[PDB]
Amino acid sequence: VERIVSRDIARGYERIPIPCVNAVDSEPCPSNYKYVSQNCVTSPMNIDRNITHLQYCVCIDDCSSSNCMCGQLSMRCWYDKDGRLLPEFNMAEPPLIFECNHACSCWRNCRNRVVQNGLRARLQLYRTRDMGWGVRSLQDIPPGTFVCEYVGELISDSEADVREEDSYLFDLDNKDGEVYCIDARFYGNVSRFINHHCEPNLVPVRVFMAHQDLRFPRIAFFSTRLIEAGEQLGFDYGERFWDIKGKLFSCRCGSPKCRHS
Amino acid sequence: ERIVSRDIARGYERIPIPCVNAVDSEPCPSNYKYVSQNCVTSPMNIDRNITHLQYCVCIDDCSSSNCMCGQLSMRCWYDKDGRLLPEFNMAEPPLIFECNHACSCWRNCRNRVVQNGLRARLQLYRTRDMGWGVRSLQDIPPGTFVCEYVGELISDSEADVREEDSYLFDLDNKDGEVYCIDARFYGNVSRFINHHCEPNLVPVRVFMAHQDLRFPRIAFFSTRLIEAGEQLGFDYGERFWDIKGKLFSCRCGSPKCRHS
Ligand SMILES: COc1cc2nc(N3CCCN(C)CC3)nc(NC3CCN(Cc4ccccc4)CC3)c2cc1OC
Ligand SMILES: COc1cc2nc(N3CCCN(C)CC3)nc(NC3CCN(Cc4ccccc4)CC3)c2cc1OC
Ligand SMILES: Nc1ncnc2c1ncn2[C@@H]1O[C@H](CSCC[C@H](N)C(=O)O)[C@@H](O)[C@H]1O
Ligand SMILES: Nc1ncnc2c1ncn2[C@@H]1O[C@H](CSCC[C@H](N)C(=O)O)[C@@H](O)[C@H]1O
Ligand SMILES: [Zn+2]
Ligand SMILES: [Zn+2]
Ligand SMILES: [Zn+2]
Ligand SMILES: [Zn+2]
Ligand SMILES: [Zn+2]
Ligand SMILES: [Zn+2]
Ligand SMILES: [Zn+2]
Ligand SMILES: [Zn+2]
Repeated sequence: VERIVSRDIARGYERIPIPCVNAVDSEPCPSNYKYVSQNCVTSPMNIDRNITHLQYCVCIDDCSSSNCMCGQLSMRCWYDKDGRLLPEFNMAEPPLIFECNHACSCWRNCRNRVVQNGLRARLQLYRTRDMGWGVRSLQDIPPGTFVCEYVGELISDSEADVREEDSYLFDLDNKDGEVYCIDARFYGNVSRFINHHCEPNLVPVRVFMAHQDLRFPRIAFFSTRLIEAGEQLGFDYGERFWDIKGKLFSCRCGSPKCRHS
Repeated sequence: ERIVSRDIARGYERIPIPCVNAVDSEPCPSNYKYVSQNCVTSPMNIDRNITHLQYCVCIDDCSSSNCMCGQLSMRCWYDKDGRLLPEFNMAEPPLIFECNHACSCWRNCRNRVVQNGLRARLQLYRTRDMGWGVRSLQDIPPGTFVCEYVGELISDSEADVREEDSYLFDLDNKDGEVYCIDARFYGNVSRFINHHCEPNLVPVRVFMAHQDLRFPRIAFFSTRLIEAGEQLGFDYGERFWDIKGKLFSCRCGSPKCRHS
C-alpha cells in the first residue's frame, strides 16, 4: 500500500511532474533541500558566457550532414531521428557531446538538440527497503535515451573540501587542475535521489549547450539499455565515492557483478 | 505581399514570427543574429548568487496580499490572465518582480508572465516610410505582455564607442554604473519596432531569475487595445531623438508628435 506523499516534487518546474510515494515506512516526502531544475551557484563562477567564443554550425538543413560543425565537435552527431544515442556510442568511455546552440544558423528543432529539451520521461521518487529514497521510471525507456541531468550547486574543488555532507557530489574533474563539482545536498533536481548500481541502466555524459567552457560540462544521464516500467534507475558513483564511503557501509546494490560489497 | 520568411526566430519563440514585404524588393533582414534571450560579449558580473534572491513562501498561487514578491513590486500587477491591472501607472511604471526558482510557489503561479515568453502572434513587415517594422496579427487587450527588448548586454563606456547606436536601449540609475542593451548585432523582434510619440507599447523593468538591479529586463506591455494589423510602437526617449534628431525628424504621424 503506497501512499502519495507529493503530486510533484519539482512543483511544475519540469515538463512532467515527478510524484513521490512511500510504501515502506512513515518517512514523509523529503524536504531538507531545495528543488531546482537547473544548476545554480552560491559563490560566483567565472563561466565564459562570451557569445563570440561559442563555436557553431552554419547548416541550412536539420544538421544530419557531416558538415555540421557541432557534430564534428562531438566527433559526430550521436543522436538518431528520435533523439536517442546511436548504437556505436561508446557507453564505457563516452565522448563529449556538443549540441547546437543559439549561435548556430540551424532551427531550434534541428537534430543535434536533446538534453536541452529537458525531461521527457515519467519518473517517480519512491521509498526503497534498504537504500532509502530512490527513483524509478513509470514507463519503458529505450536504450540510449536521455533521462535526466544531474542538477545541483556548482562549487569549487576547495569548496568541496569544506563540506560535511558529501554524499550528493559529482566531480567534474579536469587534468587542468581546474576541478569543480556539483553538490546537490542543498540544491538539486530528481537526480540527487538516484542510487548507485554496479551494472547501471544509466551512464553520465558530459554535454555542452548554451556555453562551451570545458571546465563546466553539464551531466546528462542516458539509458545504457532498455529500462522497464517500474525499474529503479541507477548509475555508477565511481571510485572516489566508495573509496571514502566504502569505510562506512557496504553496497546494497545486490548485483551479481557488484564491485563494492 | 511577398513572404520573405516563415519565421525569423527559427523556432526559438513559442510562436513563429513571419516576415513579409509588399513594398520594395529588400530581402528578409539578415545583417544581425536573432536571439530570443539577452547575451553578452565582454563579461558582465551579474549577481547570480541564489542565496541573494528575495522570494515568497506562498502556499497558494501568489494571488493573495501576502506574496512577498508582489510586495517588492508594491503589489502584484498581474490578473488571472497575466494582464496588468487597470490601476497600473503606464506613465510611471513600478519595478516588477516575478516569482523565481527560490520562491516556494509553483511554476504556474500568478506572478509569472514575462518569464513565460512570447504569446502574441506578431509579424515583421516592410513599411513604406520607416524601413522594417513589427505589427500585430491579432487583437491585443490593454496591459498585455507583448515582447522583451533583447540584445547584447554592454556597459556605458562601451556603447559610447559604438558608432551604430540606432538599436540601443538605456538601463540607468547612475552610481558609477549604467548599462545598455545593444540590439544591432544581436537582438530579437523588438529591434524592428519603430518609434511612436503616442505608443501602444510601454517598457517595464522586470526581474526574474536574478535580482541584480543594474540589469533589469525590458518588457513591453500594450498601453491600450491593439487591433490586428496595427503597427507596434514605443517611445525611444529623449536621448535617442536628441541625437538622431539632427539627421531626420519623426515620422510616426501622430497628431501629437513630439519630434517632427
Ligand atoms: C564522487 O563522489 C564524491 C566526490 C567527492 N569529491 C570531493 N572533492 C573534494 C576533494 C577531492 N577533489 C579532487 C574532488 C572533489 N570530495 C569529496 N568528499 C570530501 C568531503 C569533505 N571531506 C573532508 C575530510 C577530509 C579528510 C578527512 C576527513 C574529512 C573530504 C572528502 C567527495 C566525495 C564523494 O563521495 C562521497
Ligand atoms: C536611447 O537611444 C540611445 C541611447 C544611447 N546611449 C548611449 N549611451 C552612452 C553614453 C551615454 N550613456 C550615459 C547612456 C548610454 N549612447 C548613445 N549614443 C552614443 C554612441 C557613441 N557616439 C560616439 C561615437 C561616434 C562615432 C564613432 C564612435 C563613437 C556618441 C553617441 C545612445 C544613442 C541612442 O540613440 C541613438
Ligand atoms: N548501492 C547502494 N547501496 C547502499 N546505499 C546506497 C547505494 N546507493 C546509494 N545509497 C545511499 O544513498 C546515498 C546517495 S544519495 C541518494 C539518496 C538516498 N537513497 C536518500 O534516501 O536520500 C548514499 O550516501 C547511501 O547512503
Ligand atoms: N518614428 C520614426 N521616424 C523615423 N525613423 C524611425 C522612426 N522609428 C524608427 N525609425 C528608424 O529606425 C531606426 C530605429 S531601429 C528600428 C528598426 C528599423 N526601422 C529597421 O528597419 O531596421 C531609427 O534610427 C530610424 O532610422
Ligand atoms: Zn548543424
Ligand atoms: Zn549547430
Ligand atoms: Zn543544428
Ligand atoms: Zn553494487
Ligand atoms: Zn508568492
Ligand atoms: Zn514568489
Ligand atoms: Zn509565485
Ligand atoms: Zn512622432
